[PDB]
Amino acid sequence: SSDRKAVLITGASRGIGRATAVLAAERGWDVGINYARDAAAAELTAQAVRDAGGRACIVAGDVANEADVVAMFDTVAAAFGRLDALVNNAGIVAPSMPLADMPVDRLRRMFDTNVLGAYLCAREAARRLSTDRGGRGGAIVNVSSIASRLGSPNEYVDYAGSKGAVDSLTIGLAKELGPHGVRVNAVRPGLIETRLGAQTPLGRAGEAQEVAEAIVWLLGDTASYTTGALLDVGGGR
Amino acid sequence: SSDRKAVLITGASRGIGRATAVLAAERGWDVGINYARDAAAAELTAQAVRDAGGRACIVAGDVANEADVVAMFDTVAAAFGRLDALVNNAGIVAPSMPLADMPVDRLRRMFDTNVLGAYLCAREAARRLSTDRGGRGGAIVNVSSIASRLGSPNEYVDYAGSKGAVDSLTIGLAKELGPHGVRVNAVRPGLIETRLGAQTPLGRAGEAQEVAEAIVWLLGDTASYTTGALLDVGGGR
Amino acid sequence: SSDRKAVLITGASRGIGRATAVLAAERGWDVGINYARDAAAAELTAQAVRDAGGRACIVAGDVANEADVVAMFDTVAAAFGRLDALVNNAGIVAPSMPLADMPVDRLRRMFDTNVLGAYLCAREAARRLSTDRGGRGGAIVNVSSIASRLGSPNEYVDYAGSKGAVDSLTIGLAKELGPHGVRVNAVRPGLIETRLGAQTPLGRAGEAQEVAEAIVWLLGDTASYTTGALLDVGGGR
Amino acid sequence: SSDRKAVLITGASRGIGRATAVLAAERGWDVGINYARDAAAAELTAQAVRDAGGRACIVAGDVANEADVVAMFDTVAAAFGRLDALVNNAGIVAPSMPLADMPVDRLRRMFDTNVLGAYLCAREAARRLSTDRGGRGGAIVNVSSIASRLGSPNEYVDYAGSKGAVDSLTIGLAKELGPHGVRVNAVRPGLIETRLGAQTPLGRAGEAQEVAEAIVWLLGDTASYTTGALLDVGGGR
Repeated sequence: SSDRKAVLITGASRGIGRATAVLAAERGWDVGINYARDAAAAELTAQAVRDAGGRACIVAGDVANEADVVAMFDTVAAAFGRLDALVNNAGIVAPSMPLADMPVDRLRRMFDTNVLGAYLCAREAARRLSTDRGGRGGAIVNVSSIASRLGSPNEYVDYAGSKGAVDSLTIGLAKELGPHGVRVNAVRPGLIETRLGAQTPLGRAGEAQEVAEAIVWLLGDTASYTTGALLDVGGGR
Repeated sequence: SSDRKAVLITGASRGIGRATAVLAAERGWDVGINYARDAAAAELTAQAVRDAGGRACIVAGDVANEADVVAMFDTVAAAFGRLDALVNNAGIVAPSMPLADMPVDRLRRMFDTNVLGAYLCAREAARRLSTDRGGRGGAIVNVSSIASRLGSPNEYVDYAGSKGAVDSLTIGLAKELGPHGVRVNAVRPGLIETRLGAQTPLGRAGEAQEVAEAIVWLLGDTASYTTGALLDVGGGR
Repeated sequence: SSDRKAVLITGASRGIGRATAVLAAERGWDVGINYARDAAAAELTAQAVRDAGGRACIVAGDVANEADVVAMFDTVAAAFGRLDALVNNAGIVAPSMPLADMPVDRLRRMFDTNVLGAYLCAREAARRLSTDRGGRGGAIVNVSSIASRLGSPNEYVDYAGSKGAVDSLTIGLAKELGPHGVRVNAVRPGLIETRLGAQTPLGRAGEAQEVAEAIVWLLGDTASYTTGALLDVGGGR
Repeated sequence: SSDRKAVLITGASRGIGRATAVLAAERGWDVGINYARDAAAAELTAQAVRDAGGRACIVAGDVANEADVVAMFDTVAAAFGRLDALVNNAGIVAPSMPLADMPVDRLRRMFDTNVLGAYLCAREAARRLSTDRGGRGGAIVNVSSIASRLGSPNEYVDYAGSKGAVDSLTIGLAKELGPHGVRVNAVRPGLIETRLGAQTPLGRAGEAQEVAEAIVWLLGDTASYTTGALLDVGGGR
């Protein structure tokens, strides 16, 4: 017996993912903490979840790999006996450069992680949360970026495109899953601390917590008529 | 002495405005309740604010009239000894028709209320909340509509344009006021109860409360890196 | 007898309006040249239309004034015996400043010209071009601005809002008038010559002619499935 | 010796690609016609190019395969002795269904073709057209879809995302390549003939030619200040 809802967060070992995990716990959720390689960081996130009063379940996996994604969801469901939500947050680290200089391996990693991975995880949430497929309803939040509308020229135009895909996914899947009890929204963070931040209207980089607040709001019941939204959290940029 | 912040809400006698007033009170705010003509409804909103634990100040005025707007803000400041926020919500009621059939008096009322009025109130908030003009910082939320992106053809294409102006105001003023301690966001409600609602992905019209939740979130401190956002609350449409 | 189509252009005495008039003439149109005060400049535009092979009809009027707008359209129809199109281009000149400093008279002029005026002219085109109201079909192009998405903070946030209204008008009216043989699109020019221009990706301000090209394309038959579009002409900004 | 510019069009064997090839030829271009499998259809497009007065070069290749993309560009350059433009148009055919039912192989094909392929081809155009990398400048047009903003729920939400990526690519790459003499734009076609078309404001599906007109305009010199644009060609939807 537990009246806490369960959220699976991808890329939850650091940054926005970690803050979201901890905040969701403070707000009454149990949390599946997915990570790719940094298991020690994931365990620190889990301890922070537990300290905040939540159950935590750590789960390794490549979001681009179908078998890993099915196992991730299966694992969280095993642990908590339920699944109520997904936060799509996994990303990659890549160097700043123009498209012309980017090698194909980097492009593939960017799209496989940010596009295919977000689709596979959203697909699994669709299968498991939709009321027409046996689920109890729920919410998905996709983490996008202001890069989707700004383009990250000379830096990460591939990342920019990947988040454009996430924005479009959000709009379409919200429509698709609305009749089946599942809301789908996105946050579009700007510059978030881990000197451009200083050039934004609020005059600073954002804190991961500040993005987490937006995520956890969109996951909760007070957001009940909010689906298909794209919520910029970028300091006015 | 009061640690409650003060928000002036325009068109607060009914609907989204009323729900926002009541919810803001439940969440620790005192509320200036502006109305155009329906004083009895405004007084009912005030009683609901007071019942929720807030101070309420009722204030009549045409948002399109500069003298009324200055008096509205002056009045709330008198009552509470402070101003922390504005919700731009005042609107008009107009019949459904194509642009070709709309009389000029209706067009003028639509734009004077939804465009000029929103600008005059935002201007006053800018004068009074900005840290560079003696204020303590704060937040503005503009109530827009999904009509800004859908166009309300054969119904209210003038209303649609007015909310397009509000979306653009939001973006620009967020940038303009960010360095001066003031966040500016908008909610874009869809169909909100006072049979199209049934054709939205969530399969129903929204409740005013559901929009109020989004407004009050954007007004509060957990939205601290969120400015310039346009937050759809339209059930997936 | 004339196989040339007729376009009424508002604010056609200078800049984008003038270039559009001249280019439309080069491309086979006759042109109504509306102006507010600068009759000498309008006459120079007319001579350029005539030199390019078109008939020209000069017509004074405030687009914000219903009687002037009805007379403008009546006049062009008298001159050419037909009306096929409208370019909504009239604007105002205003100084750069934050909203907080703008006087109410400036705000009113901005909105009356850019919002009410665009609606009254679009309304008249709707009445006269729509096939269900006796017209032969046609096209409307609204001149908006990239300011609608950028916000012109600390400069012209009122102008920004006005063009946000124009973008929304475009979307809605396109839907509304599609079944009645009338396409409606907008161009969103960036910095256009009459040192920010130097900071755009193409590294310069645009020429009025360059915007005129986009306008005249959207007016012509090769744009036959293009309606509701918002066409940025801003050098990548 | 030839004063005709050269454009490489991906997926040029049928539909929008074919119409663009033929129209570009009518308007003074030589054309590289890329195809994946349907060589007979590509040859028919080539004959239509030649009949219109252009040189044609047919070139097989998977846009998702780096070696094929480099060979495609190398081949066109060999044939014509120059490269001036790219139209990114290659796509896949997939059945209509909700995301939950889509198999992973279909998702991969969609993204590899519409996202990775568009990036690899755009990357090659960046390498070859940019003035800072030895090229003579030029233009890229990406073929997107109104699906990027509508989401294609219950049909092709993966395709929708892929075109969201293309829209973001367009914005970013326009900024990135503006200083190096290359414009980058997108067309977003709606329903285009190869009963939803009947429900659009213009009351019909569009013709491939109608999209080709928009593409060829964006490729030409009269579009000289137009870059980063997203040009809807969807009948008002």
